[PDB]
Amino acid sequence: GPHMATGQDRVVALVDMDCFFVQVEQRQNPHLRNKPCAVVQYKSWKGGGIIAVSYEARAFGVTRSMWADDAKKLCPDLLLAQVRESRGKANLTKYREASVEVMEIMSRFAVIERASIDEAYVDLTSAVQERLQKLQGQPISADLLPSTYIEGLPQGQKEGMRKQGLFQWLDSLQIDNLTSPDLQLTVGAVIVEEMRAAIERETGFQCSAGISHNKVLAKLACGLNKPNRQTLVSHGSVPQLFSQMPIRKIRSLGGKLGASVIEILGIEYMGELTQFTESQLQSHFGEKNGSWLYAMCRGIEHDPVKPRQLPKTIGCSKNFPGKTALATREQVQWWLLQLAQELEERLTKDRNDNDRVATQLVVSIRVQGDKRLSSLRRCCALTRYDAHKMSHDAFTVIKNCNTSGTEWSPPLTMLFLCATKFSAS
DNA sequence: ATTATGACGCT
Ligand SMILES: [Mn+2]
Ligand SMILES: [Mn+2]
Repeated sequence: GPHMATGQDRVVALVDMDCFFVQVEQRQNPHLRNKPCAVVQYKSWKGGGIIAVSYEARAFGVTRSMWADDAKKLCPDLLLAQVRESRGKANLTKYREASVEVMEIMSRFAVIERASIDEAYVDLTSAVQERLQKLQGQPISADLLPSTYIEGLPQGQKEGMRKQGLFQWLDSLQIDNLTSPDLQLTVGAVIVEEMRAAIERETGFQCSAGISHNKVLAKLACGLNKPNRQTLVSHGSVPQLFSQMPIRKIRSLGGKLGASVIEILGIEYMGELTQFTESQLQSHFGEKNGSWLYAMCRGIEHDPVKPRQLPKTIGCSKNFPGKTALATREQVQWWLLQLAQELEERLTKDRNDNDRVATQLVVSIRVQGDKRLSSLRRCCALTRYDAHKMSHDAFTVIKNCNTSGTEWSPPLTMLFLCATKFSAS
């Protein structure tokens, strides 16, 4: 009872830009704003592959990983913006720079963990304590939370429901106890409203956010009310929320492990996990996953918000699917040089912006007909930022997968070059 | 033939 810690020590938010690549292109091209539109890579094969979809387009059924020509069959008015192409490949530079704008704003409020190009986690515990002291017992007004949903409320028109739920939550709030977890989440959400307002002011970009006591719940909350809304998931709301949450919806259970949880244990929803002892879960899924599942199904996760705004690796990848697979020495050399040239550009920019050099070069390839996504992965030294040297070294390091007797066999369906092992410069 | 990345765990 008194000693069963409930993992309410922290306030953690997950901020995620709504259809990020689409918004970047819509800021740049006003003709796309408030339209069904999507961002694509390439244009020859089936119109190109969609990697980002506006909410207007989603309402027609357009999804990521779908061909533009098929999307156009669901949504004939769909507008398309194309990723930049450089040295024969997709170049995501515009979005990395837009991402950095956003990250730098978020960093003004608290320490952030860049979790992907369009989303970051925030540790708000210190910010909330400071702010709670600043109120000096003053109660929290609904006006401070204009886009916040309280998950699980109301109990017992869309905006009408939102406001009822918020009213229930705020009426039930104990503003004098500077140590109540629910008060702390609430103040955290006020700060997140401010962060999202500053992001929109200063970039034009809208985002959603989740506010809870840990990373997994913050992330799950962020998705409950998209777009341009934020959702507070309290400790108390976990039992009902999880009672019908499919296991696959939780971060890291979306794949094979989640499928084996479902199959082995004979269950469907996160909440069912509570009925198993910790040892039972560790037995089925190993000691780490077992402890983690035993606490997660109760709303408790201890993974910290890492103070890391910048990517830990810088990578360059191109698939050569179908009949485009690389089959000669000349071909493999030229594409390794194109990849190495983009990598050199990004690395030099990184060294100047962020005072660090990479020291290790990772070369990965896929060969045709190989089941694996990485047919091979080998590392060598990365000593100077020179594309000719990096491409030569990647060759040097992969060339003994050629089984020919100036040809290349098995032909390569993927090249990948990744700079890693960063050291302060 | 949806692709381009990137974190992290296992061994
Ligand atoms: Mn997003
Ligand atoms: Mn998405």
